[PDB]
Formats: sequence, structure tokens, C-alpha cells
Amino acid sequence: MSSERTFIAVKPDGVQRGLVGEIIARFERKGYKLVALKILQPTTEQAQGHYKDLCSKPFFPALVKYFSSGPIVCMVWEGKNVVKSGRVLLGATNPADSQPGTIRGDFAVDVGRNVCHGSDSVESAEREIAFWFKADEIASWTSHSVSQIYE
Amino acid sequence: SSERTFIAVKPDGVQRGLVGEIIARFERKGYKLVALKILQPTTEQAQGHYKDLCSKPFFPALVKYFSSGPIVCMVWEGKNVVKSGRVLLGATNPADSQPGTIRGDFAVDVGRNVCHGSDSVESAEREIAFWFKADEIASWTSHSVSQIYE
Amino acid sequence: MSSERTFIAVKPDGVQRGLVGEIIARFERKGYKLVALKILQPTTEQAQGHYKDLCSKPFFPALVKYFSSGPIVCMVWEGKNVVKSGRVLLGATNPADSQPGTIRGDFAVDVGRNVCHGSDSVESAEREIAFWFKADEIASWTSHSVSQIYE
Amino acid sequence: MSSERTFIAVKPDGVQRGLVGEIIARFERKGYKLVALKILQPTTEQAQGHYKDLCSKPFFPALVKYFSSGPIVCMVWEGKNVVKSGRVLLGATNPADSQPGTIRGDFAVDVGRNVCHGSDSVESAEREIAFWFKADEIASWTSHSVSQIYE
Amino acid sequence: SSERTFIAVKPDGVQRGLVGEIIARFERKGYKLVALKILQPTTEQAQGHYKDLCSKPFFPALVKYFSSGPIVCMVWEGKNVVKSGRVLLGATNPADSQPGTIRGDFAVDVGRNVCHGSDSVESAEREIAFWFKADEIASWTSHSVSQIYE
Amino acid sequence: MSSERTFIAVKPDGVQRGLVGEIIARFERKGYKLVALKILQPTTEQAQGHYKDLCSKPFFPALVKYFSSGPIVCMVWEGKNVVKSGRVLLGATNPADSQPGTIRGDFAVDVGRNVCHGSDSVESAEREIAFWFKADEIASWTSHSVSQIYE
Repeated sequence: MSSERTFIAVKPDGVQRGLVGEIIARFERKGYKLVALKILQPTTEQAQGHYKDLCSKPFFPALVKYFSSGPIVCMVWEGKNVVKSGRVLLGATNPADSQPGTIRGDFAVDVGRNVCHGSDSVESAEREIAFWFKADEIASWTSHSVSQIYE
Repeated sequence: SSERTFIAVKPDGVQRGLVGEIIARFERKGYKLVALKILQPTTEQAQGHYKDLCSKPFFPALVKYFSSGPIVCMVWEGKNVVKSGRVLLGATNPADSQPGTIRGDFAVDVGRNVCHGSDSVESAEREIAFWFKADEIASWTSHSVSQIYE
Repeated sequence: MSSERTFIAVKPDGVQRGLVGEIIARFERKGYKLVALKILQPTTEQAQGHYKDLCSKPFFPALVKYFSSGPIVCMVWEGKNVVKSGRVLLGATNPADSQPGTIRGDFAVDVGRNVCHGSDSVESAEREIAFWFKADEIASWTSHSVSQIYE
Repeated sequence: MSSERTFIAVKPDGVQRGLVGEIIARFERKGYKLVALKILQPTTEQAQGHYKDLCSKPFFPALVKYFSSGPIVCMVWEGKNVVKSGRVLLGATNPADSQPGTIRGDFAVDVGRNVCHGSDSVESAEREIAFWFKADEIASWTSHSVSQIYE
Repeated sequence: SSERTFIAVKPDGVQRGLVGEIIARFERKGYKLVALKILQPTTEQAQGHYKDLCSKPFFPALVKYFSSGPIVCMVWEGKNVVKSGRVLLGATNPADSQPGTIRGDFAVDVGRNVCHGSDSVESAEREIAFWFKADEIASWTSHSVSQIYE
Repeated sequence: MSSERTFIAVKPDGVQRGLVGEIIARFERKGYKLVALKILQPTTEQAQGHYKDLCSKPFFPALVKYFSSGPIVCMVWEGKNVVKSGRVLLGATNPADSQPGTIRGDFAVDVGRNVCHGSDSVESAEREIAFWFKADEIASWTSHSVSQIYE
């Protein structure tokens, strides 16, 4: 259960608006363990592969273009319930519905500029992590605080 | 889109040093400040502000309180700003407000609930005209508009 | 009533993780008045007395061992609706249900590591205050801001 | 004197970068009293009048063009030693010399993008206040906290 | 190493809601809280606290003020905590304090300078004994000790 | 001048103590542009190479062991004066001498646990960047805020 991992990505607008550190700090304060991190501008092919499930949609080309338009920050977080906690920390995908206190609630207005992405399930997270990161990019370490955060 | 809302920091919010906190939360959200001022409402401005309540109990006490010290008046511009503004402020009654909102974090009593935000586009347009002349509203474009808005 | 009081404790994990000041600051910002404050490591007996309503539960021995494992910070806060508002500020007791913006929503993952405790009712608060503090440990004072926070 | 006043402006870059609330909050936290506040885009003439002491400098035309390029937030703050303390809060006027903890130290890099302005003396403050505000725009009020901030 | 310092939030710092802010800055720095209490000093405690000033002007006024409302007393433990504590609080006279410190961020007047910290190990040991019994000081080990201290 | 880059590394203690996001946010707020980022546990050989200049010192083996004991976060920041501004943001290398408002001033006590490293000069920064990052790891992008931050 505490081996669970989620994928979080700061989208190009989140990077442009200087929100990378804020997002990372919110996960660290929550007690989650950072195990992979990188910044990169997705290529068209990376953006297409990430949005594979949407490749039949009319807005797919626009999405792909936007997602590959500048750098994103890719992250993997580890810990008990991290997939669900990650979605709760980010807030509702549509910022009009997000609560203050969450990342979208505090910072975002439009669904197309919603700052960050997080995995929607453990199964999606496994796919996302392996898509963006090679095995040798994932750090294996133990937090000195683990017995303070987890039963 | 060019939707605007009116936000006031009430006399207790000014007295408690909350003006900057409230402005910062709107800026962080990506909204655009287009008008700003501090003043102590006259009796007449307070009666005008509360005109809808003139037949409700304790109207003179409300008028006296709202005119007792300075308020800060603001106008914010952006997509869904009226609804988002109310969400940012939190429930009008602080006992029902959620932590993370202004009333959720800073208020306890409805009578001292720190701030006011317009409840609809129609009310916003009325409140903005009531408190500001046209020439006090700034026309400008945020350099971040394409990062915030689709 | 303006003179309502509640008991809040930062549990041993909250003290270990350096959350004491953060918790106190959130109650001060809300407009509540601090009237009692101390740090101590509960004895087994004090922990059992604290959790006496749970004495028939299978998780009682673990709760007691953990609560007596290290220092807690005990507090009493005063003001209108402080019991209910205290609980709201701390967030759902199981952090999996807690909302960001609350202490458990921002900082906690596991229910046995839920950082803090707040009385669950006025009746419970009266019991907990009397359990942890003598009458002469409670400060009687008037906040200069009282007429700005309360009508 | 407790009634000393200073002029602070958030410059067009500070407004663009969403620093207005942050600046106001730092003056409120310090214990100073806000007595005047407005947002406007300076005309060329207002910018030249503001920088009139610099009218012989080669960088004057650039300073004027920049100051009149977009909205500023004008403020007057009141309290003991507010002119000097204002300058200290904003930090060294050249951000390369500013210390972290100050507005320019935390937020600015370039001197032509130094986020804000504060009067450099009581004489300058009196001039700047009169330049930007009519007497009837200045609020006279008493902070409930005055006896907690001043002896 | 096991060096300890005494920090008090003075009556103005408690009245202005600064207790949590001050505690948080010591926690963040990596220091260990070992004693904590709130009380309104009696006349006698205030005279004891200011004993070194009993022959200086306006001593009775200082005594009256320090005994006028609650203070928060704390003891912090760690390497260089006496010196680091004073640096964290900032210059005693707020006009000389730097932004980033407690007095730099929150105080204006030396007479209302929010907090007090021991100026030496010898003074700390005296102040700690004055305000706390031995059994009020907690003995514990921070789980983070090896991350903070060489 | 605005092409200047510096290398910043959160040391193992900074990562263990949950300070990665805080550090990143302080650079973002200052107006600097993040262009490379990664988390990894240095190998012994990486730690030895990073500390090459110290390889003759008696404390070198201890330093190498500590630096390779857990993950660090490597970063490159870009912008005018970033090397000097980075050192100013971090504070004095010895935390006993660091000012509140800086990273060491706020968070660190001991020189051996001083949270973060930053390049001491433009020449050192070039070496550090190339040591830790390949050319294809450095993102080339333009901040939408560049004309707000820089003259």
C-alpha cells in the first residue's frame, strides 16, 4: 500500500506561471516522497503518446500542440493513497468546480489552462510513469520521517 | 470574459490587516485588478449599499457600522469572476465557510465577516457603478492572459 | 456563547514533524483566543484516560501506546463556536477524507498519524479541558481585537 | 511622530507580476496603517513630474516611458518611522544589492524592473503624497491595534 | 549541543496573534521545543524578570506593562540556539531590524517589540530556571536530529 | 548577460527535510527561469567527481559518503546575475552566519547539513552544469514574463 506511486505533471502554463515549487511543496508537506523528477519540452510524438486515449477527439491536435508548446515538469510521488491524495490536492479538473485550498482552486480558471495533471487511478499511474520515465530514473530511498507519517 | 465583480473589504477586514491577503488571493487565481480605493463610507453611501435591506430589522445599526471606518473597494475582471470571487471569499456565514477561503481562514461571526463579493453579474454591475466613476476603472491587458485563459 | 472553549492537542507526530506553530497560527488567524498551553509526554495512564470512550475498541491499545510515545502540545482555545470551528480547521479525522486547506488535508495521510486532536463536542471539551489543565493554568484575558471579530 | 506618512507605489512590472497584495500585506503585518489607495496608468506628464528630480539624467526618458506604460498602484501608509521602514521593507533600490526578506530581494532582478517605489525622505514623501492624492482622498482613521503597536 | 535558550512572546505579540508564527520559525530552523506555557505574569514575576533594571527610569511602568496580560514562555534546544534565536528575532530595536526576522517583519517601536530572547547562555539558564520547574521541561529526541545536526 | 546560468543542488538533508519545493519557489518568485531538473542518488564516483577540488582533504571521504547517502535534486537556473543572486538567496555557506530570509538562514544550523549548494562563480557554474547534465537535458524556452522581469 505505501509503495503506491502517482504521476504528476506541471503543464506548460503551470511552468510559465512559476508554480512548480508551490506544487512540489504541497506534496512534500502532505508527507509524500519524491522519487522522479525532470523538466522537458514534450515533442509532438511525446504529446500524442501521452494523450493516446484522446487521439480520436476533434480537439486532439490542439491539445497536442499546446502540451508540446513549452516545458512541463514530470514527477513521481510515492506513498500510501498517493493517487487519490494527489487528485484531491490538485482539485477538480475543471477549475470552475475546484475548491480553494487545492492547486486548481487557488491558481486556475480555465480547463485548458488548469496548471497540473495527476494520474486518475493506480492503473493509469503505472502507465504514465513508465511512459515518461525509464526504470533507472526512479530513485529508491527511505524517508527519515516515514514512521511519523505512516502507521 | 470581460466579466467583472465588486469586492469590498469591510471595516473589520481593514482593521484586522486583511486587505493585502485578499488582493493576493485574487491575483494568484489569475484575475485582473481594474479598480481600487479606500474610503470611509458616508451615511448615504452605506444606506445606498444596503438599500435592499431598508425594510429589514436593525437597518440603522448596519448603516452606522458600515460607515464607522474605512473599507477597501475593488473591481476584478476575468472569466467567471463573479462566481469564483464568491467561492474564494467562502460562505457568507463564517460558521459554514471552508478552510482555504477568506472567511474560512479568518472569520467567526456573520456580523464580522471581513469582506463582501457581488452575488451576480447584475449586482456586480450595480455595485461597480455605485462605488466607482468610469474613469477610475483601468483598462489594461495582463501579460499572462494567454497562460490563464483559453 | 463567546466564552465557549475547546481542547486541541498536537499529537506526537505533529510535534515530531514541526507542525506546532502552524497549528497555533491557524487558530490565531481565525480569531480565536489562546487561554492554556503546555508541552508534556502523556503517561500510559493519561493516554488511557484521554481515550476512555474508546476503551472497548481493538485499536485502543495502539492509540494509547502512540499517544504516550513522545511529547504532545496541549491547548485550550476560546471563542464563539470554537468547538465546531476547531474541528473544521483540523479537518476530517481520517486524513483520507480531509480537504486541502485543513490541517489534516494539508499535512496528514494515515489516521493513526493524524497530527492533532480537537474536542468533538462542548461536553467532550469540558471533560478534556478538566482532564489536562487545572483551573489556575487557564489564563483569563481580553483580546484587543474582540469587537473586530465578534459583533 | 506617529502621524508620519510615506508614499509607496507598485510600479507597472509589480502590478503585471501580481505583487500588489503581497506588498500591501507586508506593510499591514509590520503594523502600518493604510490611508490612501488607488490604481491608475500615469500619463507621460505625471511620470515626468514624479521623476522631476531626475530630469537631467540620461535614463530619465526610459524611466518615464516605463512608468507610464501601464497601471500602478499608489498608496499612502502612516505610522512611526514609516518612511525609513518603508524603504527597508522594499529593500535596496538596485535589486542586485537587495537582501532576501525584502520585496526587491525576494522578487526583483533588474533596477529598471524593481517592482515598487517608496519615498526616500519625509520631504520627498510630503511632495509625492501631494502630487498623487488630493486631501479628500486620504482617509483619517484609528487602528484598533494602535496601543499594541506603539507605546 | 544541548544548549537551550528562553524565548518569550511579550503581551503585544500575544495580543497581535504572533505566537504561532514565532514558534514556526524556530521549528523550521530545526530547533527543538522543550517547554511551553502561557500565563499573565504577576507583579512579582515581572519585577524578577526586569530585576537588572530596578534602578533604571520608569521601572514601575515596565513592571505594570509586562504584568498586564498573558505572555508565552518557551524553551528551545539545539546547537547555537542562543545566538541563532537572537538572529531570528532580529535587532531588539525594531527600527534597526532586518525584514525576514520577527521584529523586522512585525514591529515598529522598541516599547512594543513583540518578543524577547536570552542574550547569552548564562542569561538563558537564569531565565529558564525563573519561569519553569525542572519537570515542565520535556526530554525527547527529534527524529530529524541527524538531518539537522552534524 | 541574461543567458547566464547557475547550478543549484538540494543536498540529501534538504531532500529528507522536504525543502525541495520551497527552494524552487524562491528562485521562481525571484524571476529566474528553470532549465534543468532531476532527482538522483549520487554514486560514490559522482560524489568524488563533484568534490574533485577537495579530494586532498582529510574530510573528503566523509563528505563523499554523506553526499552519496541519498537523493539530491539538481537544478539549473537561467537569467541575468543568477550566479550571484543564487548565492544571495541561499545565504552564507555556514548557517551560523546566514541571515533570516535566506534558505540557510531560515532552515539550517550546521555547515555539514546546510541544505543546498549553489555555484560560487560563472566559471564554476559552467563546470557544475556540464558535470551533472548532458546538453540534451537543458530546456531552451522563453518565459512569457521576460519583459516584466528584465530591462
